[PDB]
Amino acid sequence: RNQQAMAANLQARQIVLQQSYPVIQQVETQTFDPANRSVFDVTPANVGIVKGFLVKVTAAITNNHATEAVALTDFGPANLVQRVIYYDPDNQRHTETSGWHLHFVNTAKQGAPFLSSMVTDSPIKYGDVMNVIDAPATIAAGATGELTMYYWVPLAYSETDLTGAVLANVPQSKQRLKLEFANNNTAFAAVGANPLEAIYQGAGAADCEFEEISYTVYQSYLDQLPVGQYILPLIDLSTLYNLENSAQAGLTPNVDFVVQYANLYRYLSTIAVFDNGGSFNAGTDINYLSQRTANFSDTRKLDPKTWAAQTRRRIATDFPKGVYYCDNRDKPIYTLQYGNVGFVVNPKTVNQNARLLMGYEYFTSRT
Amino acid sequence: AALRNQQAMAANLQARQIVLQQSYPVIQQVETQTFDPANRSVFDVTPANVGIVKGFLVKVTAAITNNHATEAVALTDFGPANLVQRVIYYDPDNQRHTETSGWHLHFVNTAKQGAPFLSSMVTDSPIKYGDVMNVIDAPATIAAGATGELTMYYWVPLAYSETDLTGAVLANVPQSKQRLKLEFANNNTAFAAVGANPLEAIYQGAGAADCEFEEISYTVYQSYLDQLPVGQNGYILPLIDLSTLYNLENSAQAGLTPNVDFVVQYANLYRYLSTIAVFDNGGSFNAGTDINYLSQRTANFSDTRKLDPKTWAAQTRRRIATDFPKGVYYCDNRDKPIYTLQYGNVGFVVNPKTVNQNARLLMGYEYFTSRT
Amino acid sequence: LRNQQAMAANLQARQIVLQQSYPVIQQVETQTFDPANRSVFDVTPANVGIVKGFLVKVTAAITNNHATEAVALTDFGPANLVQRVIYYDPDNQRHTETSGWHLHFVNTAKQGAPFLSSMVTDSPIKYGDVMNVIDAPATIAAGATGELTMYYWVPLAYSETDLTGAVLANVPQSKQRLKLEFANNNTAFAAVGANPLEAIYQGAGAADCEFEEISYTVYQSYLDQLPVGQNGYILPLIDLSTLYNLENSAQAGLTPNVDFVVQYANLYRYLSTIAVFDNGGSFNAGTDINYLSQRTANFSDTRKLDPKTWAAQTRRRIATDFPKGVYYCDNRDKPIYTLQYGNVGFVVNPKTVNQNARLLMGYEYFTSR
Repeated sequence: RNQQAMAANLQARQIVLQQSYPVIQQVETQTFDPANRSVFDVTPANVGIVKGFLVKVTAAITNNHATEAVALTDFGPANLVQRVIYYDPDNQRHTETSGWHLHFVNTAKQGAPFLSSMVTDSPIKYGDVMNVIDAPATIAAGATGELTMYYWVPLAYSETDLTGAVLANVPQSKQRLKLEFANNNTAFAAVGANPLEAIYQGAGAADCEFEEISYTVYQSYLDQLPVGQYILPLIDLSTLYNLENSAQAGLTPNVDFVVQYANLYRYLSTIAVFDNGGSFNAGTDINYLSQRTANFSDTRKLDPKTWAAQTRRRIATDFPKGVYYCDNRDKPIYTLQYGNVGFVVNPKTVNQNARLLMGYEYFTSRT
Repeated sequence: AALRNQQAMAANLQARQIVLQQSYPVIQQVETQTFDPANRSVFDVTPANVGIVKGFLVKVTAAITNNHATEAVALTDFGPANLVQRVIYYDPDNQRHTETSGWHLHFVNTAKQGAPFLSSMVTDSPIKYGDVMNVIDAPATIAAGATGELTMYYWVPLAYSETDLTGAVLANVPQSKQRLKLEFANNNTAFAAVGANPLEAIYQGAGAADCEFEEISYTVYQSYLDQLPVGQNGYILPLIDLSTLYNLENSAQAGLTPNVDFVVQYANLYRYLSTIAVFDNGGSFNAGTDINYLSQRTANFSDTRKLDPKTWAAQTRRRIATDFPKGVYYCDNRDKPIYTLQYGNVGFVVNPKTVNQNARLLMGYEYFTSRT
Repeated sequence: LRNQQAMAANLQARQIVLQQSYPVIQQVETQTFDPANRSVFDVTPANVGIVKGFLVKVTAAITNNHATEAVALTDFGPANLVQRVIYYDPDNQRHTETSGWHLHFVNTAKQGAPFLSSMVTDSPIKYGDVMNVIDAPATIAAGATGELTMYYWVPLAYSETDLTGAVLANVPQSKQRLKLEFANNNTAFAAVGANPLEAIYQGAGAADCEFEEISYTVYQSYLDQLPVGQNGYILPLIDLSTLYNLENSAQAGLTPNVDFVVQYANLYRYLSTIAVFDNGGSFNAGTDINYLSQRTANFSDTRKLDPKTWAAQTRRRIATDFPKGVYYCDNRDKPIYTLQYGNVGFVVNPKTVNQNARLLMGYEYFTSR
């Protein structure tokens, strides 16, 4: 009955991918000073099957301190967008997460730092030519820096898997893409302050100001949808593919800190950021990390370097200090199919105000 | 009866499979030569007529001396990719396949590899991997009185890939030779004076007038399939594969005006897999700053990807893991080739922000087409 | 064609197993020791489900107790922390038996990039070498102590999705044996002028370098909750009865400008070949070689190429070059099988041959038990 439903969906998906034509087009641009406004509600266009949004973000920042500079934080330009929230034409919320978490998922799905330029020995002048994602390492006292950042906000899982896409052929009922940008308070961290959400940190932080930020949203969708008597993958279009994040506190030295997957959700990936009191360490404050089921079954209890080794196989490098990734794409964590599962971190040292920022990528049935 | 087609397709696929399973791949040298570009620079190579030919790997080396008393020269953006100026291939029936510039062929080699062709990636590995063998290499500058050594490789494709033989050539034994023509760089194309257009040059600088090749040398390796499988009906072969042309060609168009859409029409018949547009802004090559946007559209005013230069570059970063050189723009249509007939006329669009004198768009295309 | 049945069946059982079992990676052993006391260890894997391989983590602290002279990493560096590996399955059949450097080069070939490396990019976001997964200081100055980390994957199964070579460790009696021979104070340090092939550091202070200590941790990767069907467990019988092994050998007798041929044996389906030209302790970037090739019985070469062009094919495989004097050959799609087409040999025609020259060969292959 469902075995048949599954097959029909996949076939409709296949026909839709074969007959419709992919389009990516600008839906809105705005230039502004976050000192004036930092939250914008973009109204996507209602056209065919929407797969996602590519959001271009640029900014000019000035360090007016008399003598001190500021330097990029570990997340840097990824913190230009503080949060993103999307609602479909039914006002059903899909993704709702931080710019840094969205960016880390973009990297994970690309298999390499998102839209980066790889360095090679080629004498031909390939390289960072176009500065697609870019930000100066430091901004000296009295200097102005230019930054460029891109985020892909997904609806559909991928280019070929339309699970999570949105049918937006629904006139009168619009979608909504909420972008909440960085501002002078969030973007600059004083020495000693927590740099988690900031773009720059340093002794010149107090006198740093955005001169402006601008964004351009491009909506990617499928046009010329195939018609029989309309071919649509009904499971695909009624599943939500979402990203979300949360914070957890309560870490104690040498004790297993467990974060339950309160599932029914099919978790494709998990990111755990160990914000150790504003301190971000390269695994030295952790004994091990693991994923486990009640049955004390640790399917992957690993020391930090070996955990990182698994990630190097996924994105060809390490995520920034204190950021840990876990891929469960092929076999998504689904609790009422494996029984309560949890993500575990056993800290070796815990600073005051220590916490785990959890980011999840998952599928779930709509309505 | 459009079944005849889907029938022929299935048989072509079937045979391609059998041919790939049964035959055995060989790569062998067909010719090597060292010469002085002052004496000659155009060569016609006669490949061996054996089995099904997939392509040619062309190794080129050169020694260049900057004889200037005081000034240096530095690599242009294309650099060693300009060691071969033009490449043209003719099959045993004398039908032309690829006919393009060395730089265009190279950018396509890169596009198809998914990274700068034959480059050595840099990593944190303590083990001594790296640029050990200098496969594609050229000194960044050649000082006054110094001699630099360069190495460049080009893959001239007949077959689309190692597993897709569309475009491959049966070097039967028509007693009709194939021909691979190579027009190399020479002392008049390789060196650009300051202020001169660097497009086709290898080095540019104040010492350019006194630069010369000591020698250029090339080696052509032919890649083919041997031991072709025979059945009852005789030799089993994907006749659609073998009767299709997979070619690269380039062209030039002028007439750009600031803020006006400059449209290059795609021709009919051809199924365009990729498009490269080089904005030679009168000898100036800029990192997108002289362009408003680029697009692909249908006369039906429908742009399927009208994008600002940075967002266009972002798409390319997804394909080759980096940016192509300044002023070089890439467009991948591999999954759904541009085909005017299944879509109506289509054109590649560039709306320039600034246009210098003698501005032009150099177009490079990868496409499939029927022998008839 | 009654074999198409068996194969068709094997492939189906493979998919069911992959689809139904759940992957586990777990520590089976950890140990710290002083190479001065012992350097050979026999690890005993857990006998659970289908075993795919072992991830071996190795850390070491090396002290250069020399008065004034430093030492610098050799081309292989930390890849020589493990000198050799040998694996015996529950039926006492050996699988891999090779050098640590050969195993490491195969790990790289299979990943398609230097194994567990961190690629450098222009990203402003701080990705990079954050965790030093495989790491070793370029030099250890007189009086200093350096910390190294190395990882090796010992394969049983060919890949995550191809279980050819995997081991059913339900077979209880007879434990499996994972034997590891580590570097020690005699193999890790080469004096200037000495052959650096097996060493980790080479230099004027080598004679006074020593291991402060070495430590290792073996993680076993396997499939659990095997699917049970009508007539019992659903298993890919062809996969589980095929051996996927890496092995090394050495050959000498090279003469300038003469083809040196190393014959491939029959029965084995060789997936890859690695040839290291240890030219009397000197390792050159192709300049001591005229060409390399793979040749058939009587016919000619199917790959006679100059060293740079040979290196070009490798660049398409691992996105970079292997260290000096190390040559790779991928035959994964059409394995070399002498039964398929007469004896085949690997050929190296050397340009210059030093005293004590030799080719150190490394092979990856499939064979039935």
